[PDB]
Amino acid sequence: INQVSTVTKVIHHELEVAASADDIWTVYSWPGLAKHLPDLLPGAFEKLEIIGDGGVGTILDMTFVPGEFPHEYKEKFILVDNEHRLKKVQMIEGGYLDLGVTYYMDTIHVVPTGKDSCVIKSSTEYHVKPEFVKIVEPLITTGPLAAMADAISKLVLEHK
Repeated sequence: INQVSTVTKVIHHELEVAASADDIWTVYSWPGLAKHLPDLLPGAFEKLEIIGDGGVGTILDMTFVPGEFPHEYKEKFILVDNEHRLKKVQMIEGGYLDLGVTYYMDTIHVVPTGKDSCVIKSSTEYHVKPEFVKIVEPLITTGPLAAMADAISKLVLEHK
């Protein structure tokens, strides 16, 4: 058996942030982040189960409150690269994998732009069977990338 042909899609999001790349990367790579995601994204989760210490290889099983699609998926931290401030997170079970998608990968790259500024360059690459393209296209957006970037940016910048 050969696995079916697929089409590749890549979507991109950028956020300019008035803090250093080191400051922003500190949050994206904090091993404690996974377990504190419900603080970071209030009311988003029905359930969150973490297997691992928060570093590379950690698996997160995320269940969302009703009215969200997806309702549940597992993700894994594939890369947490300190030298390039590059994080990769793969959807490994559930979510869009139950809607004709065979590969789904989020990449976040925190790029310095000046002494106290950076840009958070977030992207999603997915591979989708051709008859599911029109069905998944409106569902897979930069929304979740933006939500994370916005929440991290605000955590670093704001002063309660």
